[PDB]
Amino acid sequence: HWGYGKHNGPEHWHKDFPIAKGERQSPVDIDTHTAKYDPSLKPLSVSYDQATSLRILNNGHAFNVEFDDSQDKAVLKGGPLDGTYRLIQFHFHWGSLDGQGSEHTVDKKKYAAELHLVHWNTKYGDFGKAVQQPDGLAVLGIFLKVGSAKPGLQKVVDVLDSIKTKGKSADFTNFDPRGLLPESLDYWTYPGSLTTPPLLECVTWIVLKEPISVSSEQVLKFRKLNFNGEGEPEELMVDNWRPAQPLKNRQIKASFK
Ligand SMILES: O=C(O)Cc1cccc([N+](=O)[O-])c1
Ligand code: NI
Ligand code: NI
Repeated sequence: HWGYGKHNGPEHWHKDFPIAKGERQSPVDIDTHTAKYDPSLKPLSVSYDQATSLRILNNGHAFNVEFDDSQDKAVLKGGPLDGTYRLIQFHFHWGSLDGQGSEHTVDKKKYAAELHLVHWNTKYGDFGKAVQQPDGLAVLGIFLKVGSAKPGLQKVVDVLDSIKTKGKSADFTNFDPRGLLPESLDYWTYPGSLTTPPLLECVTWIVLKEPISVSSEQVLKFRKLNFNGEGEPEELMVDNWRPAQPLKNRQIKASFK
């Protein structure tokens, strides 16, 4: 019964999941000076025109916006990837304060939040099988800084009062995730893991260099969510980020000079 506290947070997870101390754990600090520009990188293709959002769920640690992943409707390809990766869900990690919240860091800088668009490799047939493979997932990570509002985020923010507590869901159709992307698709990439239990080492991370801007008010609404279930003491859903882990024997590659 894991979480983000003193008693059950990141620093305890290894007792249940020894892979927490593995060779390709996420997130990491991105040392921009040491990331090497890679000309082998094929261009990134984000094809979200046919996306079909279905539902938004408070899963007790975050909220997930879920997609129909039963066809190639929203796919990621190119970049460092071989083959086609289908969007299953997106979620965020965020802080109690604007000065922290991201999982990845950039030259030790923490952003207020980080958006994760999770895709699985269609060669494995479904998500569950894909997470058992070293190349099973591709996660597109986007930093959030506080400034101007992100118009394309407001629909997500406004429904959060309907899923305040763990296990609540709401219909969430017709949401266009294109409205959450920055202008540039320049990126860093490296091999890593999921950042909650079970910490599986199945992710090709693709972290965009350009953050999106959200308003103070938008992020405040994230912080009104609850980790707890209804009828349990209230514990605000904040600081649901794992800190940076050792890079070990990995290289971070840059798609840009
Ligand atoms: O890495 C995370 O944010 C945690 C996590 C946990 C379970 C599934 C996830 N997913 O990527 O579908 C992500
Ligand atoms: Ni548990
Ligand atoms: Ni995540």
